Amino acid sequence: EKLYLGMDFGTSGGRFTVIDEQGEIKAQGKREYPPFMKEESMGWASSWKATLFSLLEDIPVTVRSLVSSISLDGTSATTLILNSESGEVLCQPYLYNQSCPDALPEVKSIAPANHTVCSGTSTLCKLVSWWNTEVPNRESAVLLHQADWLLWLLHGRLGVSDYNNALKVGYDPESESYPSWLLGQPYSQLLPKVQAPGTSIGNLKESFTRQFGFPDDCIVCTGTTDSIAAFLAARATEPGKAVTSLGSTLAIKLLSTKRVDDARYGVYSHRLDDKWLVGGASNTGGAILRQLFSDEQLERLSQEINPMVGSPLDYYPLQSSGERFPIADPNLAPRLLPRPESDVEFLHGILESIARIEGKGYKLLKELGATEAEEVLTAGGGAKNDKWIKIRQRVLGLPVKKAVHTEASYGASLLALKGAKQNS
Ligand SMILES: Nc1ncnc2c1ncn2[C@@H]1O[C@H](COP(=O)(O)OP(=O)(O)NP(=O)(O)O)[C@@H](O)[C@H]1O
Repeated sequence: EKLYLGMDFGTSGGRFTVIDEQGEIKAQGKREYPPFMKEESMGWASSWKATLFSLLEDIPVTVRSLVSSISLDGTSATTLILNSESGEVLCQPYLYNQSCPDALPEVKSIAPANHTVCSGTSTLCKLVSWWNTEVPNRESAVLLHQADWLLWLLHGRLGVSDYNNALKVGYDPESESYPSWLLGQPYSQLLPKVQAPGTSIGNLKESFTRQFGFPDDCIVCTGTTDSIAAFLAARATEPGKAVTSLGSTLAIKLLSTKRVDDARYGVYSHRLDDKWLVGGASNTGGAILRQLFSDEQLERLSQEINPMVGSPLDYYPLQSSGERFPIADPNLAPRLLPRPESDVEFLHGILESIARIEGKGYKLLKELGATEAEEVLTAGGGAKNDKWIKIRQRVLGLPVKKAVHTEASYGASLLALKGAKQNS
């Protein structure tokens, strides 16, 4: 009977999924963000709010009447500052890909060497940058991540985040605390309390139950980031399970009983339940494929490939020089020579070489300490190529298949479900 709502506030719009406890989808939908008024100090936040309301209205009323728990994801390190008394957003949000280099020396001066916050786009650089603009009454401010803020609109309890959203401000999900090097600074007073992803915060506000017809006992749960929600959608929860995203770039995520963080390779871990999601990304993948072939050409040429035959071609397919993972070399050259006369042989070589890079990535994660990969699920455009799936199964020497779900909003609905089950 009960249903579970997940929303995904991504880079360009919002999406929602409603599931039952078995993971069957009962409603889903998407909305692009609307414009905001030039003079609106909330900026994009006013648009996100509008989208939230739109998405809620888009859920069928009968479905809304059964929704028992809500969670949502947002973009990583998208940062808002609010007044703690009035709820007022004090400036336009610092977007995920927005950088604050002015604050980076200060951050490097306080953080452990090569900490994940030591990047201009980190939540902590944004916090320090805002702090240092010396807004009157800055000590009465609070920081919220995008996901946190949208959830707070729903439950009305100011200042709660999750293990995943808070990583880029310096939160340590292993000790479940902010570290002393961060707590030692005065802007730490702005930091939100932090819970596990998908845990209950409070009941949905009466304004929403009355306006939209949600049941009175509907709860609102902490969320996560869009990247992690997308991983969660694959419904893989055991150590050794992995998801490869064959998108414009190649990204891999491996579930592990051991935490792995390594600056050389840009490898970073998030907490997931009682485990660690270990991630890395290569510049190889779909972008270079697209540079060489249309989607239709990839289709047709792929049907001429025998995926059980190994290509002799050793490529490192890149559009331009440079790699961080699984090779740390800013000057790593593309290698697409020799190029055979046959476009089928060329493509086979490219797909097989990208599979080698994938394999090398999983090997590197293992050697850095992660639980060894046991099964690889596939997301992204590349997942629709079954020939490539077979090639990758052979080259990786592991079972490979399609992830059944890949939408972040689906993963968020799983967090809503988790929160509800834990709550009862
Ligand atoms: N049949 C195919 N085989 C292999 N690659 C393909 C095929 N069709 C499309 N692609 C690639 O899929 C890529 C798009 O993947 P997609 O995953 O939608 O991109 P993205 O921008 O990274 N978004 P995301 O889904 O989050 O990874 C393009 O670069 C295409 O080259």
